[PDB]
Amino acid sequence: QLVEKLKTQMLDQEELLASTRRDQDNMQAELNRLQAENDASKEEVKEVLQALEELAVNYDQKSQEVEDKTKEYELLSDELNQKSATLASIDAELQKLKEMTNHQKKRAAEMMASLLKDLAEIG
Amino acid sequence: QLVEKLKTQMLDQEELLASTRRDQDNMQAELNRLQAENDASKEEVKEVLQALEELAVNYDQKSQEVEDKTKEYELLSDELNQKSATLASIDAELQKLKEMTNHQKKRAAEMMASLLKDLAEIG
Repeated sequence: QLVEKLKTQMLDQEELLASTRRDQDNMQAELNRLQAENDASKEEVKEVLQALEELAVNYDQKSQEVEDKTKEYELLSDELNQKSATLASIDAELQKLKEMTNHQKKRAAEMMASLLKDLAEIG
Repeated sequence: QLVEKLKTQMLDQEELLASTRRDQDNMQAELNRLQAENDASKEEVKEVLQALEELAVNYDQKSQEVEDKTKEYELLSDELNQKSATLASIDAELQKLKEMTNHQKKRAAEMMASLLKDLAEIG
């Protein structure tokens, strides 16, 4: 009669120990999930850092290329501006050539007329 | 009889003047094609220069962003490395808790046995 009361007091004290042992392995269960996420987050971050240091050299190489291309065209612009000076002078060269070919036929009209005038006097 | 010889001498002298006038307008024809290409090449180049100066500010803004992101992660890496210090200590915290719950039931086995021993002596 007294025994079944005492036996149950151990049994409650028995499942109590079973509970904390279930906890301390459930608590460690998620602790090795956190320890997994943490060491998984380092591998991600260590790659992002490795990628950015690979981007830092990338954009630096390309910025040098811009300053190299801007120098190439700043030379070209100053050249084509010097082309306009040449071409405009070849225009002035050609307007003065037209002035020479018009005087050549103007002189040709005189020779025709001054002959054409002298013939009319003969008559 | 002599007239048709003289008349042809002017006619050759006439088409000769017609030729150079055709040339001096054909020569100026391509000269205003070159003057077109040249002033068309300036508008292209002036845009390339305007584009590169817009690329120079572009890559400079982005390179600053890399150094800003590398600083953000260099802070994060040093934080997650400090997370491993905490989590590993919580592991050591939990192994010492298991040491406390095992001693609790080891002490519980003694009380059962030392009672179980005293009962056998009664008999």
